[PDB]
Amino acid sequence: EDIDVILKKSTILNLDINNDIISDISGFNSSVITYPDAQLVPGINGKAIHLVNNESSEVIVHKAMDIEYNDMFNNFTVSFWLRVPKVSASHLEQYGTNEYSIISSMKKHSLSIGSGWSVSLKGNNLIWTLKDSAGEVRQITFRDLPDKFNAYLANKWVFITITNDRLSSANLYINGVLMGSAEITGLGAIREDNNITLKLDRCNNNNQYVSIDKFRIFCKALNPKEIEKLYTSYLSITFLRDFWGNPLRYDTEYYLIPVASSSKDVQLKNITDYMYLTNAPSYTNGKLNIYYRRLYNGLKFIIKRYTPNNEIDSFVKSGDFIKLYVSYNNNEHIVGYPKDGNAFNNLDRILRVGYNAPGIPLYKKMEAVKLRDLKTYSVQLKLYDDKNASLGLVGTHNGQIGNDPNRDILIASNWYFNHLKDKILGCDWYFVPTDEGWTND
Ligand SMILES: N[C@@H](Cc1ccc(O)cc1)C(=O)N[C@@H](CCC(=O)O)C(=O)N[C@@H](Cc1c[nH]c2ccccc12)C(=O)O
Repeated sequence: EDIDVILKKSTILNLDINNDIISDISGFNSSVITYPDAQLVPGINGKAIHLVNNESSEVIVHKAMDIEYNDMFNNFTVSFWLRVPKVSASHLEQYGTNEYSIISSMKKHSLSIGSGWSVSLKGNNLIWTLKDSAGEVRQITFRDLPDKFNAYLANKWVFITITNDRLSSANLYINGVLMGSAEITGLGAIREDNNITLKLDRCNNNNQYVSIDKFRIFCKALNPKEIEKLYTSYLSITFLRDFWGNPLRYDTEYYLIPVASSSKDVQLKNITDYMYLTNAPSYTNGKLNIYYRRLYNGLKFIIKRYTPNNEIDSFVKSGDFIKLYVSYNNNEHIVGYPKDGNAFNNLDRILRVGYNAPGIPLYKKMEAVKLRDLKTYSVQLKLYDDKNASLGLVGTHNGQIGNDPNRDILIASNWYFNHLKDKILGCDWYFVPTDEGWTND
């Protein structure tokens, strides 16, 4: 049949946030109970659930009568976006073996045996657990990547999907890709609690927290294709996103990192002058098998709205016109290109920060857009002159300026418009805001 129709018809539970209220929009009307300390924060598409480590921070879904998907060997899929802060070297050492659940249908410490299923975390491992009425259990243990810059449990919003085929295996997907599997054949009937609990259970780290979004459940095992579509259907483009996957915002400091070479930071030659790439330093921990380029080094940029267009939205929308500034010494300096400004072969125009030569027009009208790579939280910036003609997308060009050493200098070029289909490009940028979910060790 039709994939979109299948995804829709197979849904028996779909949590959505509207008017700051959490509820089931699947159509089955399951009751949703939000506790006092269950917080709401920016999400992949609207707001998301944020859970802290105390008993007041939880969300309970009491299943409607008709919603029975874990019947006698009935296939089912659970999906939701997830965001877990990067685990510090210390905490990894201190709480590494502490496995705690965050989502579960298992009623614990009571009359029934270990009920249905659970999603738990243990160090840098994501775990899916299935337990039947007899107490038999099956598990999928996913070990995150060593390089936290590209890891799935390192402060970025990632899409999780776990499919369960009672005649074969349980499969764990992340951003639409298979990351783990486990045969579940031989398992008997699952008799879970009529309650689906979103809460940190048995977590020894008082500072631990997580964010969960679009929690959904299907009454069938979605296939790769259906999962791919589900995943991408959430990638709306109304708003642009920062490095963590949250809505891009105005009047906010962001470090820029070129997607094409995530190893570089941005530096400024001098006020009124040009910008260029630098080698960011890395953190490495052999015994913990964890490493990553450090963040928060290099220039700090701020996005300001070009003009107020009836309504002031704190979020930057794709297509919004803006003015880019860099914060240097408690002062904000406009980024742009002055008329007749030095440029590589008259095509790659070298950007200037705080250029102020009297009598010389300085072009600064930029447009923040999302022109490619919808799965990555990157952004493109387009520069225009006073005649609203395109001076090109922002990127870099290797060369020299006077006696300075060879560098990858920040430029604006229209040349990128003829390669918008490449895997990697050069005009793609990550906007990185300081975040408590990531601190360099
Ligand atoms: N309008 C002309 C001439 C001009 C006079 C004075 C002034 O303050 C700026 C310009 C012009 O465009 N001159 C510029 C070209 C544009 C530009 O460089 O951004 C020019 O010739 N600049 C010199 C000086 C310069 C530029 N980038 C530098 C980086 C390090 C050190 C010196 C730099 C140039 O290099 O071309």
